[PDB]
Amino acid sequence: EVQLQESGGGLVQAGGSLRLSCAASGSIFSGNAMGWYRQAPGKQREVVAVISAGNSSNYVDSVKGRFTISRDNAKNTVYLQMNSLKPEDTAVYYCNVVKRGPQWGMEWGKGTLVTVSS
Repeated sequence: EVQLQESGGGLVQAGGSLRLSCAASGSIFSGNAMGWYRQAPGKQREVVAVISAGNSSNYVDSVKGRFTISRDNAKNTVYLQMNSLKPEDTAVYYCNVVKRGPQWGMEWGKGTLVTVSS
């Protein structure tokens, strides 16, 4: 029982663009920082971008200038606009609430798959 669902992944060539979306229960989303994470095979999910309920955003250096995170508070939905995609962006992407402390032990949705062809 998770309260999140991601969509919008696809296969694209390098230089392409995608827009991911995640709809979440208001009880997870409302008033709370939300983030996009990505996972490649064998590895932990790594946070990519985060957005506060007051629209403050954070990004890992390697996606700055390329990705944009946003939220629609009336639909409890978070978005990740992914431009200038690179093979190093190939991963399963997940959204979740961004809690204090380490992220271990949360329940996750199914993710959405993004492949950027070599």
